[PDB]
This record gives sequence, structure tokens and C-alpha cells, in this order.
Amino acid sequence: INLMPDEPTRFTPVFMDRMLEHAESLNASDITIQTGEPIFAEVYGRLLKITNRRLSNTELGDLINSIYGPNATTQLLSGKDIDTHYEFRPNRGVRYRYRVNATACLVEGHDAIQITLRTIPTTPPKLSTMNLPDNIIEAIAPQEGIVFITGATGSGKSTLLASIIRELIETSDSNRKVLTYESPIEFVYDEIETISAVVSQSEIPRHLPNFADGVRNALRRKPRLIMVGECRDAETISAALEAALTGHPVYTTLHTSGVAETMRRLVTSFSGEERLGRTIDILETIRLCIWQKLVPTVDERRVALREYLVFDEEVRDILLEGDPNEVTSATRKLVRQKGQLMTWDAKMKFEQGIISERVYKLIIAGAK
Amino acid sequence: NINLMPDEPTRFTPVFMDRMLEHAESLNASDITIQTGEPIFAEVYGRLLKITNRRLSNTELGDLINSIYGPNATTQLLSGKDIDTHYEFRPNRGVRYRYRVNATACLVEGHDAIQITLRTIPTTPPKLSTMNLPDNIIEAIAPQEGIVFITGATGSGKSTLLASIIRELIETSDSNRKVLTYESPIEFVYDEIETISAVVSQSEIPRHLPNFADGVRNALRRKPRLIMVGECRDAETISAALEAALTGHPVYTTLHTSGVAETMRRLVTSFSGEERLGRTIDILETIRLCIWQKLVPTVDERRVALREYLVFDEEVRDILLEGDPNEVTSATRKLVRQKGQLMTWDAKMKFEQGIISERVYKLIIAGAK
Amino acid sequence: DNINLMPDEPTRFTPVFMDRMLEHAESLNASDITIQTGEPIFAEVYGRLLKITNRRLSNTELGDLINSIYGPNATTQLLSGKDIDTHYEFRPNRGVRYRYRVNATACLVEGHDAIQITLRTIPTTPPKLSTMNLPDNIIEAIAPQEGIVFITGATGSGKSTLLASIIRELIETSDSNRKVLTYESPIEFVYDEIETISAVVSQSEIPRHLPNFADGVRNALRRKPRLIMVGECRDAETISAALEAALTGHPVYTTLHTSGVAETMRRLVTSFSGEERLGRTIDILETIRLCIWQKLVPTVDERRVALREYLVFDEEVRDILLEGDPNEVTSATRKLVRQKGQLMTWDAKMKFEQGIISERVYKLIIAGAKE
Repeated sequence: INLMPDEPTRFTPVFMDRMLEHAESLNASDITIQTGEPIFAEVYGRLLKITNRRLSNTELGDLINSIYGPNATTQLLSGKDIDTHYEFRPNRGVRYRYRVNATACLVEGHDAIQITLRTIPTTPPKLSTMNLPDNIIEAIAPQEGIVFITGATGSGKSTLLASIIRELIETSDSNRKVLTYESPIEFVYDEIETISAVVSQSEIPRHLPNFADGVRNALRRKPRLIMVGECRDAETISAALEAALTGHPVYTTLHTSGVAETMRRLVTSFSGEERLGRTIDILETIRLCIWQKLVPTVDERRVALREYLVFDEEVRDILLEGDPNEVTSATRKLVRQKGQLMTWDAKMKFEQGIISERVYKLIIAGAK
Repeated sequence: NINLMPDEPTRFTPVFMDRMLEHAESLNASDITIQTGEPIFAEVYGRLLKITNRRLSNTELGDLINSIYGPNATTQLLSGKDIDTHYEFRPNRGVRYRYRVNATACLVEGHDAIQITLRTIPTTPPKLSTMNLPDNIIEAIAPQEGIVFITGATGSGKSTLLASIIRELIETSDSNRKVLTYESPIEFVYDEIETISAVVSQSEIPRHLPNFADGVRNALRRKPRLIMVGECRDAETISAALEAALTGHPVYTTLHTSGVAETMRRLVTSFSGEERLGRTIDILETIRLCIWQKLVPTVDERRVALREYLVFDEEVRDILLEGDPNEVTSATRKLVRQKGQLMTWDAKMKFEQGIISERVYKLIIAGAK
Repeated sequence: DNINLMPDEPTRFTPVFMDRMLEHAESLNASDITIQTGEPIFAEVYGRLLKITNRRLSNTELGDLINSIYGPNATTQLLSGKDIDTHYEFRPNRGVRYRYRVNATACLVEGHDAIQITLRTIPTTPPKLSTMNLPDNIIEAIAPQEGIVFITGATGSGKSTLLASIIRELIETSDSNRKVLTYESPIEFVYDEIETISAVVSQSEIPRHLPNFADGVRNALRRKPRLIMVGECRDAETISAALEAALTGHPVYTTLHTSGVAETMRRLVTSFSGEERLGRTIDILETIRLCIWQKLVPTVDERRVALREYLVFDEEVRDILLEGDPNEVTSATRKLVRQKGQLMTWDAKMKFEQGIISERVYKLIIAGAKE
């Protein structure tokens, strides 16, 4: 609990950096700025006011425009949302990073803006911390094809991918041009400074219209690794399929829960006439699928369960030579024989005592 | 790990970029990547090497791109747009260097920034003798009719290969060949080759004719002796080319499938059940030759071409036509084993000859199974 | 020396000198003449390709030629990324007349956009029907009072020709009071030479004269034809237009890219969305009169021969098809080809015993169709 050392009479972007310094000195996870209200910081679950002035819609608009460009205000007034990234160096020391989100709300009967900065770590966690089977590590760096991390949002998939990239990039003799396309650019790799790799990070609302546009653009840049934050629609899926067929590792995430179910989503994304071709493409290209789920622990902290299949040459052949109409079933069997089920990982964790009995039984019930 | 340019400026200016480029070519770079907050990189033989020790500034890069494209280029990047263009320049020698350039906006250290990428554009088809090709391929490379597939990953030099084939069929006297090629982006041209009795028409598919398939269908209207289709991805183009071959025209195409048997599987599966059997017979009858090509590092730190090929003799084709169509893939495997040449076999031969590294050999063996 | 130079080669090539050069090429018995930017004019005589000029033509010359053949805006059309197909006739000093299919396509020469034109010689007159070697069934079925006749098959199966022959038969005979309207896109066959009494033939080219094949048919409905020729019916639009024309009571003749009578049926029925498609299907069944799928297969003589699988849609066939379940029309049709029609395989067999096709080829046909 503190107050800002030198609050300005009016808040200008220059002062926002100082305010952020103050918040970090307090160890704030999050900083919330709203028009009708003082600046708030959340330290350790408690919300504290870090300024004794209520800001103004003009001030907030200025802040957001500085952070995300001249048209940010107009974008908010159009009825859109802003997600971006903000970073600063206080004085040639360490650097401060943030995921920033501006949204329109209604304050005192008038349109206004609310901007939220969430502290994001500087470097992706190492892969060893992720606690991954050896199978996955062997499957994690294919020459070509698609790697999918699936699960409901807040499963920490972005973190995982970020980590893989770090691993793939940091090592010597990894001559990899990496191109990522991210809605919000969660992670940066400037600190890692690998010997023979480059990472170019393009933010989708700011730098390039679309995720699909992004990938198709990557095809023109001769990357060795392509990161697409999400592939929700069939355009992005098709772009990524071309990139993979072209011969480039593609890494993406999906909202689907379950490797077989994931397959079903991929195949159905396309109309009937396209769907057979599209399916052959997908089966050919896929290399690895992981569905991650964050579940509460006995310690009241979160743990990652994971159901994965590695799509070996053998698996891929099985799927391609078989009747396509039932890929979904086939994959379901294959995860059982060559992969790892969500229920199985849940049981392992339960025997380890990491998860509660009730949670385990829940997972078993859902998987049924 | 890092081969530096000779005369590195304090701040990088378009004049120097030209100098920087010649150097990269001297190193035999395919691609040059310039990014803010990073040194200039060149890809030589799949390895990335830094061409300078100095990290370029955003302003420098903006200047470069403005020079290559236009004054408004930086703004356009600020727009949230992508730049694709080309850059040519005339060295000391005068014979020009040219590149496909692409500038895209990214975020570097919290600030908007630019990345430019320059990709070398080959011009002149190799000679076929330089390709190092078995004789049984050379005998089979000029069928009267049917389809010749060069398959492999992008950047395996299949474009170069078929360019070389075309050169060979064009430059020989008494080769009365009207050649029509349809390619995504035209890379190889045949104006420099002198011909006595051949014509080559090159149509670019985004610019000149909407589809590859359209392109082929157009070729039929042009009545040439040889048809080149850059890629044959979907069942449309495959069907077009099947009609072209059934009519009586050599068709040459590429696929991204890895393996003769696998390529077969892709071709056959392209088609739904009711069309599927007919289409399959068509394919089997029309096929004349399949080469899957793979570029693999050598002892002297360069690259070499391994090839797994089958020549589809009349006998082979009969074998395939007699059999169960669902067993077409397997039968094809057997046929590459008996009458063709496997990727693994080529890898072994190269290893015994000392061209490929032991490690590399092992790696190759791993993949095929 | 594989060069046969043009008698009076101009300093720059202009359309008239194109006519003269064409004369020269005919004198050499050239099948095809290809003109390209940055290249001399070539003519193909039999196997051989021979340059007819020492000068390589400039892009502007070519553009002028094509504009002369196909309208001021031909160049711009090429630059759009489109492809030009048309037809070019010219009359020597002789009363005789020269006809070609012309095709112009855009290509890249020396790094610049350029043009390639190709003229392929066309005969003056459709073959006779008797030359076509058609069963008597088909000849009886070839001139219905109303309904649709489909000639289907892959490109290069000579369906266009066969159509031209039918039309020639129907216009040549006396007391055949037929106004014939064709919508051919590239017009390949002309009927000027036949010039018979009691028939008129109006041939409209689809790129040049009328936007679309469907537009073309709908236009024919306004002209009181007795016979309508549509080059192709890919669209549901064109199919619907032709269905209206047939329902009104006009013979319609078209081609399809599909292989097999049953398959052709499948395509026709599937063209239409679900709410429309049952009605659509009744219409189709009622209207159809004849389906011929044609395939050109090599002969022992190293020429080609035409195999045909046809069904004639008699009143009774049509009844069978209408009375049964709409959704399985394709299968019922499949059986009806077997029972009342003629299969590709059977024709292949008859040809083989006759010794027209080789064992291998016939063997192949059995393999594909049998499926």
C-alpha cells in the first residue's frame, strides 16, 4: 500500500512510465486505469489506489494513443477492443514488459476508456520446467508439419509454445529464422540472444491484418519456424496447411478439447467438396497434438494435465490409408495405443498425490 | 559461425547495402535478412551467418526499404501492411543481381520496427550433365506422352531440375517442341538459350492466367509439344494434366509429397469414390516417371541431391493396373525396391563414396523406415 | 536448313502481312502457326517446326495483330490476366477461304509482359454423320422435336465435331425447316459452305457477341429457333436456361465434361440446391432425350477411334425414372444404361474383335469402366 512519489498535475505518457516504476516497486501484478477513477494497482490480491487524482477521458485517450498509435481512440469508439504490448527501460537497467488491453466502457453517461496493464515475464520458461515426457521433446522439432497445442483459454498454451521456441532458438547450430504472429505478443526473445537465430514477432491487429495474412506473409520470408497464435477459422487453417506442405514447421493453438476432437474440428472446418482433399492435407501435415488442461492441486495451486499424440510416419500412414470418413475414431484409438490419454495423466497425478481424488473422478467423468 | 563484410559502415546506407549484397553473393547466400536491433544475416547452404557485427537501427532499415520501394514504404509498414517488391542492381561487373524483397513490420524491444528479406532469383537453367543423373532417368526424361513428377520439399531444386530438362529438350536440334510453362512466380527463363526449332512460352499464374489448371486447359488450346505446370496440388490441376496427357502431351509437374509411393497415394486419393477408380486407371496409364529429390549436407559443408526414382515402364504400369487399387501404395513400394531406386540406397551409396557424413547417413536412415 | 522464309517479309508486321504469311504457311501445309514476342513466326508442318521469318516480332506488333483479330480491347484483356479464344477467316486473291481457331495468351518475355498468338487450321465443313460410325439407334434419337441431347466426355474427345455433324445433317436435308442458333465461344465449325435451302444457322461467340452461355440460350428463346446449340453447360444457370428452352419445346444440344451417362445425370441433378432440386429433377427427367459419352482411344493404325456409351431416353425410360425415388436417380439411370443402353465396355469389346483397338487399351477400358 503506497502512493505515487511525484504525481503530476495532469497525467502524460512520460509520467505513465514513472507510475509504472512505482507500481513495480510495490510488486503489482496488474495496473488498472479508468477515466472516472484513480490509477489502481493489484499487489498480492489487494487493490490499492496509487494516485490521488481521478483521471479524464482526454488523458486516457492520450495514454492509449501513445501506447498503441494515433487511431486507438477512434478504434475504441468504433466498438472494438485493443490488445497490445508495452515495454520500457527505466534507465538502461532492466526492462519492464506488459500486456495492455484497452476497452470501451460507459462512465457518467458518456463513452470512456479503461486500460489494463498485466505484468508479463521477460523470458519464456525453459522447457525442462514444463515437465514434459521425452516423447514430446523428441516430437517437438519437426522439419515440416504442424504442431497443435489445444485447450480452453487459460491452459497456458502460449507459455508452452513460447518455451519451445526458446529451446529451439537458444541452442547452437539451430539455423532458424522464426516468425511469430500474435494477437498480443505475450513473450519476447531479445534476451535469449541465441548465436544463429532470428525471431521476428508481428502483432496481428497492429502489424498485419489477419493471422492467415500473417502466415501467407511468412511463406514469402523463407522462415524455418512459423508461430501462429491461433487458428480459429478455415482461412487460417488453410494458410497453415499450405505453409506446412510447403515444408515449414507451423505451431498453433486451438480451443478444442481432445486430440481426436481436435482432428474433428480440423476436418469439419471445410465444406463437403473440399473436405476430402483438405483431410488428406491435414493428415499428411500434422506432426503432434497436445491438449493441455490446468486443474487445481491439493496445495490449492494449478497443475497441467496433458493428453498428446505424436503423429509418427506410422500413425500418419494408418490414418491416410484408412477410410477418411472416420478419422476421428481412428485417432481416438491411436492415442490409446501410441499416445497418452487425459484420463491416464490424471490418474498418474492422483497416484502422485498432486491432484485431489474429487478432481480425478471429475476428469474421468468428463472424458467418458 | 560469422563471416563479416569487408568494409562495414558506421551507419548503413543504400550505397553500402549494394556492397553488402555482393559480399553475400560471394558467400553463395540464397537469402539475406535485415532486421532492426539485429545484424544482417545471410543463409549460406542452410546455415545462418551474421554478415556484420553491428545491430542495425530502425532508421537505417527504414532508409533501406524506402530506397528499395518508395518514400512511402515506411509509412505503409506503419499502416500495418506488407511490402513485396524486387530489387535489381548492376555490380562493378555490370551483370546485374536481383532479389525478391519483402518488408514486414514487427515489434522489436517494444517499438515498431521493420524486417526486410531478400531472396535470390535464379535465371539460367543448369546443364543436365551437371545434374549428376543416372542414365535410366535420362532415357526416361523425354516421353512422347504422359506425366513426369519431380517431388520433394520446397527448396529441393526441383524447379532447377525441370528447368534443366526443358533446356535439354529445347537446345537439341531436331527437337520440334512448342513448350508452354505455367509457374507461380517465374524464376527460370530460356531467352538466353539459343534454339533452332523450339519455342518457349512462360505464363505466370497470378499475373497471366488465374489457375494452374486453367493454364493447362489453355495449353490444350495452344497445341504444344510440352507442358510445364509448376505445381499440381489439388484434384482440379491433376485432372487437367490427366486430360492433357491422355490427349498425347508430355506433362511435367512437381509435388510436395516425399516418396514415390507416397506421391502415388496422394494422386490416387485426390478423387472421390465414384470418380476414383476410373481416375486411378487414368493416372496409372499416364504416369511415366517419378523422382523424389532431397538436398542433404555434404562433407565439404555444401549440399548434394539424393534421389529416389521409379521409371514407369509399360511392364511396371501393367503390374500396377492388375492389382488391388487400395494396395497401390504398397505395390509401388515393392516396385521402387525391385525396378527403381530407394532414397536409403542412394544415401548408402553416397556414404560409401564419402560424399555424405556418417551422422547424416544415419539421420536419413531414421526417416524412411 | 530447317528454314522456309516468307516471300515478302515486311520491315514491321501488320495484319495484311499476317494474311500473306498465312498464305505462305498453307502453301507449306502447316497445321499450326505460332507468333510470339521476341521470337520469329513458327509454322508446324507435320512433326516439324520451321521458322517462317528471320525477324523476331515486337510486343507492339503482336498486340496489333491480336487487336485486329479480336477487337481493340484484346490487349487490355490479356493484360487483365485473361485468355483469348476466337476464330479468324481470310480470303486470298483466290475465291477460296481460310479459317483458323486463334488463341492469344499472355506470357513473360525478357522480363516484360508479352503476347503469344497461335492459329490452328480449321476445316471448312463438318464431317458427314455417316463418317461418324454411329449406331442406328442414335441416328433415330438425334433429332427430337424437343428436349436436351448431351454429348459428354473429356476435352479432346471430339464432341464439338460430332455436334457439328448432327447440325450439318439436320440443316442439309431438304424439308428440314430449321432455324439453328449456336452459342459456341470459340467458333470452330461454320456452315456457310453447305448453304442449303430451308435452314438458317446463326453462330454467336460467347466472349465476343454475348456475355454468357445462359444469356445466350435465354436470347435464343426470343428468336424462335428450331434448334439451339450451347457449347457447354457448366453452371446451374446455363442448365436452368436450357431446361426452360426445352420445356418451351425446343431441341437443345450441349456438352458436358463428365464421363459416363450415370455420372452426367449425377452432375445435372446435383447442380441445384435442395428446395429447388426436386422440381429441377422432374424437369430434367422430363426434358432429357439422349446422352452420349464419347472417348477417343488409340488404334492399331496409330490413329484414334471413338468409343461411345449412350442411353436414349425413350418415353418409357423417362417414365421409369420419374416414377421412382428422386434421390437415387443416378443408380436407376445406371441400370437403365445396362438394360436399354450401351456401355463403354461393350463398345470397347466390339471394337477389339473388329481389331480396331489393341488388347492392352481395350483391357484398360474394361478396368476403368468395370469399376
